[PDB]
Amino acid sequence: IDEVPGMADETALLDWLGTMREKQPVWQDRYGVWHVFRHADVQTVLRDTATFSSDPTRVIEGASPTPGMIHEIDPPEHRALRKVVSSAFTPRTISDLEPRIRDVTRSLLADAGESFDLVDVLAFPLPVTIVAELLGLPPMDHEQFGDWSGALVDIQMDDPTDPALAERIADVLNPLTAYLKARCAERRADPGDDLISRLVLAEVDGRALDDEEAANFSTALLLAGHITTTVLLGNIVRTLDEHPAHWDAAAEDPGRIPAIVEEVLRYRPPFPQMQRTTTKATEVAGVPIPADVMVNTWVLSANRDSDAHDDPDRFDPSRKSGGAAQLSFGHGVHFCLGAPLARLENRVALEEIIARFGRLTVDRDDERLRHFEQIVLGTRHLPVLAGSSPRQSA
Ligand code: HEM
Ligand SMILES: Clc1ccccc1C(c1ccccc1)(c1ccccc1)n1ccnc1
Ligand SMILES: Clc1ccccc1C(c1ccccc1)(c1ccccc1)n1ccnc1
Repeated sequence: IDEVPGMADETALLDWLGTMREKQPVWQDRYGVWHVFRHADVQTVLRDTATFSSDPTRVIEGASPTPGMIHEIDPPEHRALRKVVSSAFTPRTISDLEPRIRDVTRSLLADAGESFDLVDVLAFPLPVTIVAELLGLPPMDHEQFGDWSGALVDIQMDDPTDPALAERIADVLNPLTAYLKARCAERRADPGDDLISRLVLAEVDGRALDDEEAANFSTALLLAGHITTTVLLGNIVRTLDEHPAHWDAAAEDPGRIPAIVEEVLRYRPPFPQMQRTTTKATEVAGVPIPADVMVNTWVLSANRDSDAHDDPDRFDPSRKSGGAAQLSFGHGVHFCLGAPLARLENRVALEEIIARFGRLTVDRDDERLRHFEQIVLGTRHLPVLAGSSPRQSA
């Protein structure tokens, strides 16, 4: 009746979510937030944007959406802005990144010894380097860019109800946003082919982005790639380490890797929950929910729901997977804009791990392994051990 268990103890959280799907699939917590646990009900909510709005500022007095952020806005404005941003951040822009992601990955892994932190070595520097280059930032600016991004990632280790959270976020986000806004002005003066240049030049149905909107979107790209590569890649290695036969399977046929990625997403989604606000009195699975309250859709619970997935707690890459049905990227019109980049970056990273090492295991003699306590499902670091590498003279 009391409290939502924390992210850190994954077993207890998963156990609790099980009991809820079973006994209270639509639950109202002590703060008046409504949780939704079943795959079918989560889908219902995510599809009905008219009832379940993505704007959480509407019920907070003088707060308004962040300009250039598509995840806080509803149709029809949502469609119009995602059109503008996509015309810049295009499918071909992402896919063209493969050789460089591979190059950076291969270089970063070649200097890692045999015992190292997978996050410090790879999962943290790779996405920052890639986004920075995508954005067109001078190499000399990259370190500070990653410093700002890292500081924001570190904050997510902290309690979200800590009343200083908002202020701490502001002290890093402000200079980061200032920086990007100044780069947008620069590309406006002299546009090239980098993403910031495409952002300031983009226009769809007469809608163009100002430097504020362009910089905010660029900020979301940085933080999205950084946090998610850190979390998903760690989850990939942790999960494979629990089912180590797949390492050999993927070594013999690297074409098996995209399915592994999808199954790790299902099994250990970087974001276990998403939020909506009701716009009117409504119902989920016969349970009445009043107007103007927050609803939490538990992607984690839905992904483990036996009505949606056979033997839902079995790690099994052989499942049908892929595409728009990957609930870990959400569902419907807000389906992750970065899904192609996520899928690409983590596939290349896993290809390269296997290429050099054959496998990694989570280091047992090291608990630098601190789980994110809220928002994210995974760890800030992942101490690993390579049993084999090209460095062995045997
Ligand atoms: C494994 C990696 C990732 C996961 C698990 C993930 C997850 C998600 C989820 C669940 C949503 C939907 C939020 C909602 O419905 O309210 C979303 C939206 C979004 N994601 Fe990702 N994401 C990942 C990687 C990325 C990357 C690399 C980018 C870089 C652009 C990105 C950018 C975005 C953007 C801009 C939105 C808002 C889309 C919209 O509102 O139309 N994500 N993401
Ligand atoms: Cl964490 C989060 C969740 C949902 C929306 C925005 C953010 C965000 C943030 C803050 C700290 C660490 C990582 C991300 C954020 C998301 C994307 C880009 C920048 C910041 N944020 C919190 C307050 N304003 C913006
Ligand atoms: Cl970029 C970010 C940082 C920290 C937490 C969440 C996100 C973000 C998101 C927003 C709502 C629900 C789940 C995740 C996000 C926040 C603000 C703007 C864009 C994306 N995200 C990271 C990757 N894809 C989406």
